Amino acid sequence: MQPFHSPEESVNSQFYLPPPPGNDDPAFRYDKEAYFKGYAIKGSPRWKQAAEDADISVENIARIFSPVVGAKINPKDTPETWNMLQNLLKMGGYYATASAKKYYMRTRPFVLFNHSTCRPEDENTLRKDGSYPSGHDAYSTLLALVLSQARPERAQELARRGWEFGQSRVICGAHWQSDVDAGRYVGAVEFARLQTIPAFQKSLAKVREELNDKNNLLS
Amino acid sequence: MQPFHSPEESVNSQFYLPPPPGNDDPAFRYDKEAYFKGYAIKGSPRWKQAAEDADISVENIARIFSPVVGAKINPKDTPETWNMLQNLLKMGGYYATASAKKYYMRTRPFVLFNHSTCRPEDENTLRKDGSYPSGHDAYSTLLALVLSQARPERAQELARRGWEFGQSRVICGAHWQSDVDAGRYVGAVEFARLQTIPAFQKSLAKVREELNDKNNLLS
Repeated sequence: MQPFHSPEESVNSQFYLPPPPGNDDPAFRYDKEAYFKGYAIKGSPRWKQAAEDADISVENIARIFSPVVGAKINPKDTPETWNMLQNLLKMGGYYATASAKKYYMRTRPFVLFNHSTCRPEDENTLRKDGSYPSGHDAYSTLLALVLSQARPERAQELARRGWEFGQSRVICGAHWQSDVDAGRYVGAVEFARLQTIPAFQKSLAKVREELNDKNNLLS
Repeated sequence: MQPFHSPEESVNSQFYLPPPPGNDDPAFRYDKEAYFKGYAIKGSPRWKQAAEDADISVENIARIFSPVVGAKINPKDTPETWNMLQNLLKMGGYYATASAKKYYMRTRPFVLFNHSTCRPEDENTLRKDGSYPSGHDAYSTLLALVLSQARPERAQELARRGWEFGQSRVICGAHWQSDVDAGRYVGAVEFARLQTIPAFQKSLAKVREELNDKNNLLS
């Protein structure tokens, strides 16, 4: 599997995004209220939901989205969809966010307040990485849009799932609300950039075939 | 020109959007703070810029986006681009937001605080219409993405301009910050849905020609 494009062929997120809020901004006051709101329900089911949502491995991504698109997603039955899930992680999670991330190097909520997140295993990786904008949310957003393109029949369920991911990220404590909001817009910009890349069109054509194949449909 | 699709073929926004922030919500406290901050600069340059962004007439939209996409947009030199701008106002401004707007009928900020907006000539219409999600922002986002598909080398400028429109809407006082965020996402969801419609693809192919035509280029 070969990347749809290079880091330099992402749209420069540092150019189009506004800077992140300072501790004096009303948007930061919202950021921290939303953080403590999420932290207040530690241990609960919704919190456990958020730990499940928070894993960005392709296996987890597949298990979450499969019931949503209404088709099997696994390396055997849907090999191209499986590659597409991973290709879009690199494109949307890393390439699309990278220059704004590195520019601002925004400090994560859990580090600032000395708490643990809903997913302690990932914490040390996340410390080294600028919060803003959220690459996780750029990724889950791009994913929802591509899958909506391949399976328009399930667009409304895909868009709902795409929104809910953001609520999970805020609850898990590794992103601020404002990271999530900027991440969503980044995911749409990358989605638009992918439409003009022939390799992406070629792979989407096969994904559409896999997910609409009667043999792959659920239930 | 004829509509890319029917009202039924937009994704049901009532299904995938959350309810708007209510009386006690932190997001709502943020909505008010961002409203106050915007009215407090009544009369400034920024307020005059916002007044100009607020006009969604095709003539004004074309004037704004022209320098940004780097080509002339007018009925004579770019007839399909002209139709495309009108089609997307219907698709994105109206069809894509309709079920959520009707369902919630959210009161606008200027009404809740007994004020004027930055564009009083439009206040009569806007009064009739629910705030959430923002159709003006769904539209201006859809437009920015679609033009990015046509001239991908101007994608960073178009992405920036698309963000700035949102900031103008919050300042003008006809929409809450949370309407604007929800409208951006709606515009992306409609953008994905349009990718699946042949009439849109045919029309985009002509737009791409018009806008990269040497006779129409511009700086």
